[PDB]
Amino acid sequence: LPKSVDWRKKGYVTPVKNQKQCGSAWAFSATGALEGQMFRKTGKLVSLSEQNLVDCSRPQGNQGCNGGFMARAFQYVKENGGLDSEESYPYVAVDEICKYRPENSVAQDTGFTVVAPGKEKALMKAVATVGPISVAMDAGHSSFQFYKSGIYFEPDCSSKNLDHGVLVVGYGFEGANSQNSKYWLVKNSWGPEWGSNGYVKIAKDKNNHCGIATAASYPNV
Ligand SMILES: [Cl-]
Ligand SMILES: [Cl-]
Ligand SMILES: [Cl-]
Ligand SMILES: [Cl-]
Ligand code: NA
Repeated sequence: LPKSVDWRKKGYVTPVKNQKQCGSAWAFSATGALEGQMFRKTGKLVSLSEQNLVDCSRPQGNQGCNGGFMARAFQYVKENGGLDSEESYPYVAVDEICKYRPENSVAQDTGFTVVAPGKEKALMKAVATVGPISVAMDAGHSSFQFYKSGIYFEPDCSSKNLDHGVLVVGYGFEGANSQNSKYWLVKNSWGPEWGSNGYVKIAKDKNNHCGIATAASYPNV
């Protein structure tokens, strides 16, 4: 596999978004993975609608602003036949009436692929060969809230009890040796002001730190 990957440098990733006071990170993680796969298929980068997922995917087991899961969002897009653009179905950060319009759909998927749980090497292969990957993580720490630079490593992090969905856009390493001081490049949904332009470097191959490889998946387009 490549020594490093960064799908932002290839046009696969939209500018950083902000979920605000709504527990919809699972929806931003799912739209980020679908934006990359639609870009790989068509060559067009189009921002997708988190609000469409928040308002319409309760039957699949999501709970809008009270939480949800990326696989359930990809299941909804498959059963639904489509997903509207961010432009046509804007984000308001509260649970609202489902206003899905097929004529405004700009994306589709046939289901999703799961990365084997807990396998950082399996996540590395998916990121190198597919594009950005949806992942769950333990983000419940002040050290994450105030992250700004460096490789994030928190002793209090759990690899099994997770509470936040994010998007792995690549991986890399510090220095000249590609085999040490490794990190995952992660896009968050707390706005560009959070973290480093809305991103964080999370320690890689340090025993599945913060659970990044515990529940990873991507849509099949
Ligand atoms: Cl459940
Ligand atoms: Cl999931
Ligand atoms: Cl840094
Ligand atoms: Cl940057
Ligand atoms: Na920084």
